[PDB]
Amino acid sequence: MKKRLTITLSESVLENLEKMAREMGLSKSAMISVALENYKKGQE
Amino acid sequence: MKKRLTITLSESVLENLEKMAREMGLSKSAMISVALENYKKGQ
Amino acid sequence: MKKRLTITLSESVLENLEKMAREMGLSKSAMISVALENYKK
Amino acid sequence: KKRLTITLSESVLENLEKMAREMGLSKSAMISVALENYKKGQ
Amino acid sequence: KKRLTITLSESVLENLEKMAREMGLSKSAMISVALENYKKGQ
Amino acid sequence: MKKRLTITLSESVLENLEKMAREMGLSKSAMISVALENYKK
Amino acid sequence: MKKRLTITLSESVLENLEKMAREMGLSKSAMISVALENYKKGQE
Amino acid sequence: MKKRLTITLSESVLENLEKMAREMGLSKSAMISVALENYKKGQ
Amino acid sequence: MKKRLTITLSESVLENLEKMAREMGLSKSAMISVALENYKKGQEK
Amino acid sequence: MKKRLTITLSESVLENLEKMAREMGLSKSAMISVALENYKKG
Amino acid sequence: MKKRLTITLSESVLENLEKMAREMGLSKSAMISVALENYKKGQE
Amino acid sequence: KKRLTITLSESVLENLEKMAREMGLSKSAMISVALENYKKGQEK
Amino acid sequence: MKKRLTITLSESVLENLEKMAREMGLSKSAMISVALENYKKGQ
Amino acid sequence: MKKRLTITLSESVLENLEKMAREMGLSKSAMISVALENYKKGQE
Amino acid sequence: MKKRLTITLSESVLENLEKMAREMGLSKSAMISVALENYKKGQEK
Amino acid sequence: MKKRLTITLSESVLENLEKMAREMGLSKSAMISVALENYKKG
Amino acid sequence: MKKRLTITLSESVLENLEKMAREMGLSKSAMISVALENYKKGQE
Amino acid sequence: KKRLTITLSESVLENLEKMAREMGLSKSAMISVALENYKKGQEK
Amino acid sequence: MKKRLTITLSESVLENLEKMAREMGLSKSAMISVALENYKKGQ
Amino acid sequence: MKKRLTITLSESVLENLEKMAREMGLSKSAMISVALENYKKGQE
DNA sequence: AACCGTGCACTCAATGCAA
DNA sequence: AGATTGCATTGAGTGCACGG
DNA sequence: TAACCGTGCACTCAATGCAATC
DNA sequence: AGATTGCATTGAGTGCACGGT
DNA sequence: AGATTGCATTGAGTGCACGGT
DNA sequence: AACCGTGCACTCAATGCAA
DNA sequence: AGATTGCATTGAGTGCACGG
DNA sequence: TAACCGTGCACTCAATGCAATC
DNA sequence: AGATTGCATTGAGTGCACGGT
DNA sequence: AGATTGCATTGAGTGCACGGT
Repeated sequence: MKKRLTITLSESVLENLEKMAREMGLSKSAMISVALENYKKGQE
Repeated sequence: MKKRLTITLSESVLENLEKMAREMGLSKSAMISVALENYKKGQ
Repeated sequence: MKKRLTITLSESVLENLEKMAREMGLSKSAMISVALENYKK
Repeated sequence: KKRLTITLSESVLENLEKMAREMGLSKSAMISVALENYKKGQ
Repeated sequence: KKRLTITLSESVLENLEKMAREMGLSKSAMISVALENYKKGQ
Repeated sequence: MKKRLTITLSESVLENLEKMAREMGLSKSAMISVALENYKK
Repeated sequence: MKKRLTITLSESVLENLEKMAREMGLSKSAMISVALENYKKGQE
Repeated sequence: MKKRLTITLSESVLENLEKMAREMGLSKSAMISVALENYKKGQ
Repeated sequence: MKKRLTITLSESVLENLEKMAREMGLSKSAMISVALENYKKGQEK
Repeated sequence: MKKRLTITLSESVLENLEKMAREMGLSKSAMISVALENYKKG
Repeated sequence: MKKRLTITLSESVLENLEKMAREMGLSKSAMISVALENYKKGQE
Repeated sequence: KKRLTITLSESVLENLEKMAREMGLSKSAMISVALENYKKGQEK
Repeated sequence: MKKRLTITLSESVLENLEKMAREMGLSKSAMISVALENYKKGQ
Repeated sequence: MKKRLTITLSESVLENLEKMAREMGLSKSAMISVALENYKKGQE
Repeated sequence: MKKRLTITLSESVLENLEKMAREMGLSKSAMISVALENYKKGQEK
Repeated sequence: MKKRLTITLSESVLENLEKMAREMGLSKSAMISVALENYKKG
Repeated sequence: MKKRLTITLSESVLENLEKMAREMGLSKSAMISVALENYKKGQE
Repeated sequence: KKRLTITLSESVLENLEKMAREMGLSKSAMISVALENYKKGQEK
Repeated sequence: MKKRLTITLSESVLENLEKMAREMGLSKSAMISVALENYKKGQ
Repeated sequence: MKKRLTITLSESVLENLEKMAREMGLSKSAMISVALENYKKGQE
């Protein structure tokens, strides 16, 4: 299914994330997943 | 700062993350951070 | 541009909503948006 | 009957009013429907 | 918004209120839905 | 016993209704009844 | 599909039909179809 | 009285009617009338 | 076409006929036809 | 009393009547009277 | 199985027969059977 | 003393023979009897 | 066997017999057979 | 002067006649007259 | 485990490093790791 | 000036670094400086 | 393909070489190639 | 007059030979030249 | 061929040569080859 | 008393030397002194 | 097409007569 | 002294099967 | 025999097809 | 869109009464 | 017998109940 | 694991000398 | 009266390949 | 040579797993 | 139902400075 | 920047806009 994990981010990055999530209407977890997916997509 | 937080991900994503991080010699957190900054640049 | 609007839902639905959104890591607005788009079949 | 205010992309919104109008439903109803219905898909 | 009054067997009626209640819809809405939906079956 | 009730429908729907009933040789009440029963799937 | 036809009934029968239809929420045509179907069903 | 009126039926029903009437040596109208009275008796 | 024939009935019968047909909204001929079908079918197979 | 009347029957029923009458040894009029009486009690 | 036979009757009886048959809408043969049958039921 | 021919159900016939034999009468007589009796019954 | 035998009767009776026999369309012999069987049945 | 007549009967009937005659102490002729008288009186 | 090593950098470089890492919210080591991967991959296949 | 600093690298990257350095005939520190500079302009 | 060769340098030059290599973080071999290459670009 | 051995890209090597041949110098000399020039360039 | 030949120079010049050659780590011969090629290139 | 020295050059270089010497009307020795002088003055 | 009306034929029932 | 029977006559009781 | 039955003369109204309007 | 009805046709439903059997 | 509506209330959506067909 | 440092070996470049 | 050359000496310029 | 590099001693804080509450 | 966070662990990220080449 | 709500209106369903997180 799906699991959980704990991380650490620079206040700046957290801030920005918090920002991006809020604006895209996503949870922090979501946003991250999206970024991840998108990041990888653009890697191969 | 250096803030902490906990997230929830799809095994798939998680595993891929695990993979990407391992490959680039980065921690999960770092890999996330890159992705993020990266994502933001290029939106 | 992004328009705002006020609506009313049965406590029942609201909750559901609240729940679905929570699970899919979506905001209530997003959740609705999604359901809407999806719903057009 | 709980109230709440949301935000939608004009595109979505218009589509909504459209759908609602066609099915002769209020926007709130239309939503309630879509929501309950989505509950049955993915 | 046209108005009209109808007649239903208690069984049907109750079922209705039920359905409406569950889907958080007015009876009129519930009906509108069923009607539009039926339009898509037989 | 047979209960009565008053409702409101968009001119659009009403007409449709009126039409469907007419075609199936049903009264507006019957038509609804039908759609209702049927609709519970 | 379905066709049309013209008939003649005794005022009494018409009356009653009109009555039965009204009460069952059917058109005269419907009612008749029902009666027919039902009648036949109970014939074989 | 002896009132007239026009109805609409499904080819199937119609044809069956045609059949039932023909069999019982009755006109469509009559066959209808029977059916009706019959139906009413037994509801 | 439609075959015709003439018969005789006890007033009693006749009257009943008149009545039965009247009630079911059928002609005497029809009424007779039904009765007959009905009769046979009830002594059918 | 005992009156007379003229009717019309479809060849099919007529013949059938003819048969029936002949088999039970009755007149067509009698045959019909029977049928009618019987029908009545049916 | 239906069988046949020839008999003799006194004009009077024959006549009466013809008469009763006529009135009751029966064949002479039928009339006789009725009579016979009814006669039989006679006892017991 | 007129003659005539009739048709009867084997059953009927059968019983006729029976009755006749029993009463020591001819079938013709037997019948006559039946008829006469039948008739007598339809009076005051 | 249809045995035969001869008897004697009161003119009165004979006549009556002739009468009844003629009325019921039976031979004197049969008329008699009838009466006899008849008389017997009632013991 | 008290008329004679010759007849024919079924052995059975005859038989029974002689029976009833013997038992009643009546001649065959008498027995018959009785029965006839009796038969008649009834009928009336 | 995680291998360690020490290096030397022109203040210029160093500073930029400090900056780049700071901005992307990564450690100097990470920053370096990325740069390297990035570098190679861009001179990859 | 020109300062020093201690870092940590995953065997995989390290070895890779080692290779790269050797191939281009540079020191690991140089190799890294290059990579960094390059990265910057990327 | 990478090839090898042995050369001779004046202590002075050798030293300087060693020095420039050191400062620029290059191998002597690399340093030389740079030099060579750069030297070449020299004309035109 | 110290000696030492190096490694060069065939390309580099190749051009070295070329330049040397052209300038009538040994590869060692050639290089010396290059180095010295390289250096001179990194001054005031 | 690495042809050989003998020349005569100003003590002054010779010394300078010795100098430059020693500075650039080249043989007098090579030093000379350099200068020559060099002089030529500028026509 | 105006020093002598013996050297070696690549046929090509020599060749060109004789060339330039001939054209400039200078002895090989002279030509060389010129080039050297020239080379130096430049460098400075 | 399924019964009925009747003439051709035959044998026994239905009675008158008398030793 | 009616009743049993053989001798004699012909009408009753039915089959059969062609026409209606 | 006298009483039913079979039909041809005679007439209305039922039994339906059509189709412009609602 | 089925349902109402007037226009139009002819066959169904019976009365009646001379011949027939 | 249900359907159609104007009066009326409160959270378009329904209850009520006098006329209609 | 891919370059570098050097001793064993060889031939020609790099010069001094002088007829 | 520098310059061409043969005669002589040994350090420059490189290969090769075992150890680091 | 003199200048870099490789590491072991030493310490903080990042990088995550857990899980009672919201 | 994921998201917040305090409790708890240890490995990641660097400073520093003696030997080495 | 969006979300949460009390004020306000009219045909529960929405618009508005001052505070919150």
